Amino acid sequence: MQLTADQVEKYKSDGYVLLEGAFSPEEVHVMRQALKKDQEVQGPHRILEEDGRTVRALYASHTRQSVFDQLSRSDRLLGPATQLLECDLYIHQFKINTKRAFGGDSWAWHQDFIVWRDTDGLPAPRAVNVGVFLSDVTEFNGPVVFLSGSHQRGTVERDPDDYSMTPAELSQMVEKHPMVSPKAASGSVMLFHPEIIHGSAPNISPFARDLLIITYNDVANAPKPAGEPRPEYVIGRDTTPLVSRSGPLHEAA
Amino acid sequence: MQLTADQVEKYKSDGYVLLEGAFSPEEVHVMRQALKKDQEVQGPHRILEEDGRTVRALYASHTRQSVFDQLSRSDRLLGPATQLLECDLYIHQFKINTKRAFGDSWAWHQDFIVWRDTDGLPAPRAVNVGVFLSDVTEFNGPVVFLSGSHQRGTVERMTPAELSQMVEKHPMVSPKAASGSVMLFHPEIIHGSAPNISPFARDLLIITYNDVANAPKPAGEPRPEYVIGRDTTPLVSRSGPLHEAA
Repeated sequence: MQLTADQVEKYKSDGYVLLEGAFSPEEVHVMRQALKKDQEVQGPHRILEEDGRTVRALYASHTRQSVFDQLSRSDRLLGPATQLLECDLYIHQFKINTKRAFGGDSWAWHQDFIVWRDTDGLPAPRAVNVGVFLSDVTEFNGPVVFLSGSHQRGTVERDPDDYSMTPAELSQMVEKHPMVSPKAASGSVMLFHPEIIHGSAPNISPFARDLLIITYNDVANAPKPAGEPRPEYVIGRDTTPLVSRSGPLHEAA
Repeated sequence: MQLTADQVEKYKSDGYVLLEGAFSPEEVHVMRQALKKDQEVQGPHRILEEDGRTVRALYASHTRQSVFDQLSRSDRLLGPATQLLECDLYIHQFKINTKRAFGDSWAWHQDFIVWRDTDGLPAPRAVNVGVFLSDVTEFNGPVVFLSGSHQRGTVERMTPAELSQMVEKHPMVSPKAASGSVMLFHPEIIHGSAPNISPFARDLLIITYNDVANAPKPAGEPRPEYVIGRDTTPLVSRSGPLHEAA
């Protein structure tokens, strides 16, 4: 499973690329049932919404649900990831982000790499983020907004909650890096660069939007933290190369 | 300037219709210069943001800036409006709403019930005409309609649960188009405004045209004339481009 030449060049130039229809509706169903089951596990890997009534983020479902292990090693994701990075890979981070219905606007613009570098000791942006749409993503249910091409800016040379950017910063960025929101049916995949600027739009719809993000990292690019590292469910520690898996996802207890 | 057969049907079934490029870039420019001039006029018709820094809304700019008079009577707006209502028309309300950059809102509402029960508007024999003074994109806070929700009419004198039920039958749709575009929408349609997550303000002009025979009959103290029109004299339609005019 490979990106076309144009898809590679789109990833390189714009910082993201959308692969619609990567996983079938049957596969989406299997993953959604596994997500519902995993949301019942109580732990600090599960971030509840402010009102505590729903799950906002879930870390490391692939360690608890076999379907998500299957996904994480699927040819359809690791093929494109290996194509881009040309090395053995392991899972730096696995998370499922839920944007609740009627969720309101939050200032969430950020860049992944600078946090991983300065908080977690990630040396270099030799990684790729891979999103899997567990919901249809539309203009109304809180799509990810990229600043197109903004990964070309690199990252400044130089606790996690201290990082942020100002409206004035965002304004300057949009000048050369316009807002773009990939929209597609559940089962679609998008790959995006660790140094791209992104945020999610508010979900004004009555339905939650579930977005799975796997970050694959070069086994030679393992974090070298200076202090106590964050939990393994946030930042992977096992750099054993992933074994790729061929075939459909299937229900697995 | 007539709506096509499909555009009439669209308006009836879905409650809104978009006419892209109705006014040209040069006409948008003249309108935008008039907007900036009117935004400096102090008065109760000018609604500023809570920080007093910028203007959030302007009422009745057509009474102060000649190009907005020209706009308000353009045959490109009155042709469609007269075609839909088949009567003489006057201006019920003229408003410019500016959605500041980086500004949720939860603005789901229907105009007619407000005008009926606040102002004594008898019937929904009016049409709302939006004119895009800025581009309208998915990011700068477009109006979001619940398609077809005007078919519900209006109860005799909303919540998330109600909105969730509504969207099943009346899906969200947001007209998006370049500045100068026009959209007409039904007084009974449910609409809101998505948040503006962009760095630029979005300026949307709404003219409500009303049947001269449907003038408000308020039982209470009428709202001021710059909010709710009182002069029911039929509008004279104006042909031709907009032009700068002191």
